[PDB]
Amino acid sequence: QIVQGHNQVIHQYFDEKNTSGVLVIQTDKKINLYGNALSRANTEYVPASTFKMLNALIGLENQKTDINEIFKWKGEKRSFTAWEKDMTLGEAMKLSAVPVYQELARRIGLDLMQKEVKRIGFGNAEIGQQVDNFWLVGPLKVTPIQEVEFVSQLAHTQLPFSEKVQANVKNMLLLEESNGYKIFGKTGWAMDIKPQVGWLTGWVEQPDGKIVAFALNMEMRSEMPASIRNELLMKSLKQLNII
Repeated sequence: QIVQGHNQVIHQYFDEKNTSGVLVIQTDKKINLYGNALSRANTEYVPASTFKMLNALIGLENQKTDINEIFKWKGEKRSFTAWEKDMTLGEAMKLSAVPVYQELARRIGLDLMQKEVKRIGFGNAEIGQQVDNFWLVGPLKVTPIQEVEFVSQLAHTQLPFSEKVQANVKNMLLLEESNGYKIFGKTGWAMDIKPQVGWLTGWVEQPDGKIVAFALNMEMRSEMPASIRNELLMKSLKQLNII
């Protein structure tokens, strides 16, 4: 079942930021909901850059790229100064460097991408006709419950992809480590749709090996710092004793 967990404290975290959010937690036994807008858990949103996890799996699986490839910066202006360099798929994951993942998506091509997204059953599994932006503006949408299930399957090497491909993508997703707890995950922020949606979807590998998956999903506004997603996640995972 999917139930609200214990949390007046986490409800208050979201309220203090003056926005609506949910945090979905999946253990080997249960799915629990936390936050101040629990109906978000079963609502579809554009995945934004969380879809890089699946883009990478599909690109690597189909040998459109490899973890050693250096993607060339051809010199154009890019939203962030940090993106204006040659980099690997794994580097671009961490920077959320959309141009690299757009180049990859074009290599995959609309037809293979739609076939793979249908095979995985990700969200509504609709990609439309534009292969290089369907995750940012639609029509692809996915609920937070569906994202936490996807990322739990990746964490356990249970997606229907090569084991080595799943290991390679997991290795691109390490965000932080605290006292032997490793926190993996991928941020997203769809800034160009209304309302704006922020994500942080991932899992914790605890020191004894246990895995606890998460999907944070919240309404963003343009004044917020991008770090808000990480801040609310970390504080909540501490409150729940997951880290």
